[PDB]
Amino acid sequence: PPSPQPVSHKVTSTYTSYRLISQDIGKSLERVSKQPDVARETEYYREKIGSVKSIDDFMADTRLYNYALKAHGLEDMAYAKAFIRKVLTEGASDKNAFANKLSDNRYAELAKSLDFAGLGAAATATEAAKSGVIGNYARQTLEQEAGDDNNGVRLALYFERKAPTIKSGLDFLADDALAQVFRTTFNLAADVDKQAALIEKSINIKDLQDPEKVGKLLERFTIMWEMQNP
Repeated sequence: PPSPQPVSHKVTSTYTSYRLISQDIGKSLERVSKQPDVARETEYYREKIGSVKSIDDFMADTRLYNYALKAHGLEDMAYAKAFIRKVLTEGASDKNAFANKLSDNRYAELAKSLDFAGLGAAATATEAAKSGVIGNYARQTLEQEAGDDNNGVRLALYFERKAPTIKSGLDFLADDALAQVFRTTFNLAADVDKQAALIEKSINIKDLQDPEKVGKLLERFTIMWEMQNP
């Protein structure tokens, strides 16, 4: 019974597309960063974030708040203001922190990027808080921009991105998009608790740290998908 959480409210062709982006990632992310919307918002965030010294200061700014979440993909749970605050309030360093007892590990993510809980007024003065977030909002936009077209692709890039972060079968099922890129690559509906075990023996969780083996893995995925989904 893992503490509940605000659920979303507000032919080879796939491998092809993926590869296209993944390759010249620099030009993609760079082109995106130029999009009028990403630009304007990215600007405001780069100039205001360093001024936030407290969770209050943070919550009190909708613009920055919406930015931080969209970048952590929790853009549809933004309405859970009371939830986002608690997650931040307890931080994500302590094993017992509220966010660490959740199942969707993307809350801990946010709390790691904005550690007012562990850093205090210093939290806003790190790479993870400014450069870090600014960069994910970019990847985020770029990904959902592709997903609008080929969801399989979106999953592709998202996995290539959140690849290393995984170190346990648990870390895997810990993200709908990540588990999805597995339940498909091994064609599967599985809702049991020890699926993780099945994964750790059905694959070496220690190898997914290799920016090489990772690709070949997706290789099977991007094509496994182009079939299960035309």
